[PDB]
Formats: sequence, structure tokens, C-alpha cells
Amino acid sequence: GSSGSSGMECRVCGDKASGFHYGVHACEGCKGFFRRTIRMKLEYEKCERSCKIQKKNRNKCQYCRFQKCLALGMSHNAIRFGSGPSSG
Ligand SMILES: [Zn+2]
Ligand SMILES: [Zn+2]
Repeated sequence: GSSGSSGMECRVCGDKASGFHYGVHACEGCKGFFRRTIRMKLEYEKCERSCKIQKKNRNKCQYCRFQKCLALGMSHNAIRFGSGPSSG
């Protein structure tokens, strides 16, 4: 098909977006990564190369990926909302 598209598309990678997520319309894939990096509080080394998160190559760079999310304006102080009761 590879035909045109009439709707919303991810802002991180580009692939069709699932909907409004953290202010930015991200897809299931990207979204997952972001949240994960938060809930897990994982860190990454500064990637000077400043790779470019694209659909064809999404799982290319980690740092850049997480960065792009922040640049777009991904709300980090939102993850904490309606969650299962876990050992506090
Ligand atoms: Zn995406
Ligand atoms: Zn990179």
C-alpha cells in the first residue's frame, strides 16, 4: 500500500501515533521506551553524534531517543497517575 495517510503520526519516530501521550502524540513503541526510562530511572551517556530517531531505524540510539522525547516536551511529572498499589 505505502499510500498517503490522513491522521496523527508519532512525533518521536514518526510511525502512526496511538494518541495523546505526555502532551506529545507518541506511538506505542516510543511511549513504552520513555515511560520505562522514567519508572526505571535509567540513565544514558551523552551522545554527541546527536543521532536522528527515525521509523526505519528506531532502536538505533538510546540516549538520543530519550532526549528527543524531552525536547518535544514530554511531561515526566505525569507518570505518577492512577497506578496499582505496590509495596511502598
Ligand atoms: Zn514513535
Ligand atoms: Zn545518539
